[PDB]
Amino acid sequence: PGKVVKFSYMWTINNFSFCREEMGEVIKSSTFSSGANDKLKWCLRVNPKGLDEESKDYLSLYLLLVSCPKSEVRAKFKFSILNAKGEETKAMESQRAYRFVQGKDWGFKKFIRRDFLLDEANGLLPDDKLTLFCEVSVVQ
Repeated sequence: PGKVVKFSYMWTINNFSFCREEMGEVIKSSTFSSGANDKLKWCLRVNPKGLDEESKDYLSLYLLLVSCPKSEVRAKFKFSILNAKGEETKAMESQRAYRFVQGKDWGFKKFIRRDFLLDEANGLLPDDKLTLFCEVSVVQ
C-alpha cells in the first residue's frame, strides 16, 4: 500500500484567552493519520500554561505518536502559528528527524511566551482564536 509520508495539520483553538488548563494540564488535538492505511496516528498536545514552574510563562507544544504498527517512526517536524493574515509566524523546527515510539512525544517546552501571545498588537489571536500549524515529514 501507498503511504502518506508528509502531512500538514492545522488546528484552531477557540476562545484561547479563556482556556482553563493549569500548569502541566494538556489540551489534546484530534487524532490525525498518516502512513499506510492510515496506520500512523498522531496528535498535538498544547500546555497553555507550560509543563512545570520553569515553563509556566510559556505555551508548550508537542507532537505525540498515538499509534503505530511496529516499533518506531522517524520524523522531522515544524510548528508555527498562523497569524491574522494566514501567514506562518513564530516557527520552530526539529533539528533533524527524531525517533518516535508509540506514546512518545517531541516538541518545545517553551514554544511561545504567553504574554506575547495574548497581546492583541501581535495579531496571533484574531477573534481570540489560536491557529497552530504542524508540518511533518516521516523519513522511516
